Amino acid sequence: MALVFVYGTLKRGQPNHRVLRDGAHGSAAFRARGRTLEPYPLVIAGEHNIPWLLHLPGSGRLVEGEVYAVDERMLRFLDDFESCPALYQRTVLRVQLLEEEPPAPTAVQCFVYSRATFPPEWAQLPHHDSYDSEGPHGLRYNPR
Repeated sequence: MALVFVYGTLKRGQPNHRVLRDGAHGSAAFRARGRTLEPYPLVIAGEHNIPWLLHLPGSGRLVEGEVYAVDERMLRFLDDFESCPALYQRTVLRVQLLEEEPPAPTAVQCFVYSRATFPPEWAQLPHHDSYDSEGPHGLRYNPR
C-alpha cells in the first residue's frame, strides 16, 4: 500500500479525522506513530486557522504525525480533499518510526501534503512540532 503521513486536521482527535474512516472514500489503516526526519515549518495561517506544512525542508521543526496505509481510492479522495495541486501538493518525505540483530528499520518514506507557494510572511508565524486545533495557541480550526 501507499503510506500517507498526516500532521494536521486528519490526525486522530482532530476535526477532519472522520474522512479517513468514511468507507465511501476507500480505506485507511493506522500503521505507525511518526516524526519527520527533516524539519519543516508547520504553521497555522489564514482566516480558517488551517495547518500548512510549508515546503521548506531544513527549517522549522521536526513534525509529529501519524502514518496511514491507504488504498488508491483514499489517495485520490485525499488529493481532492486537500485541493491539490492548487493549494497543497502531494510530495514525499522520510519519517522516523516511533516505537534486535539485525535491528528493525526505523524510517519509512511517505506521501505528505505540503504547500510550495504561500505568503512569505507565513514562514515567520509560530512553528509547530505537533498540531492541535484545540492546542494552547487558541486558534481553533474554523471551516465555516
